[PDB]
Amino acid sequence: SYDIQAWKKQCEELLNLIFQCEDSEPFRQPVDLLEYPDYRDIIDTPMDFATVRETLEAGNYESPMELCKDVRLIFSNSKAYTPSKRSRIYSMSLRLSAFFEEHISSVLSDYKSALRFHKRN
Ligand SMILES: C#CCNC(=O)N1CCN(C(=O)c2ccco2)CC1
Repeated sequence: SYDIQAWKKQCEELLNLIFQCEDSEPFRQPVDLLEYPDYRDIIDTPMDFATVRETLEAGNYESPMELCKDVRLIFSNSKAYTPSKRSRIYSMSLRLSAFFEEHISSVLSDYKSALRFHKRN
C-alpha cells in the first residue's frame, strides 16, 4: 500500500473510465475557433483529456497532484467560458467533475501516505 509509483496506472484506468463517459465528449479534444470564435479571448490556457493522457504517457507528470491540477483546469475553463450555468456542455462538466473527484481522492491519499512512509526515518 506504500507503492510510490502506483498512482500512474490508477490515473490511466480513471482516464479510461472518463473516455467511456458520454459526458466527456466535449473535453476530449481542442475547441475549433471557427465554431467558437471568442474562445481564446476568454481562456488563456486550454486543456483537454487527450492532452492529460499524452502528458501522463510521456512521463511528464511527477505526481498525481500535477495531473489533478490539469484536470481541474478543464473544468474551470468550462465554467469561465459558459454563457449560462444551465448550459448543456457546462452541465456535462459538473457531472464529470463530481465523478473525477470521487475517484481521484483515494489516488492522492495513497500517494501522499506512500511518500510519508518513504521518509518515516
Ligand atoms: C470535442 C470537442 C470540442 N470541444 C468544444 O468545442 N468545447 C468544449 C469546451 N467548451 C465549453 O466548456 C463550453 C461551456 C459552455 C459551452 O461550451 C466549448 C466547447
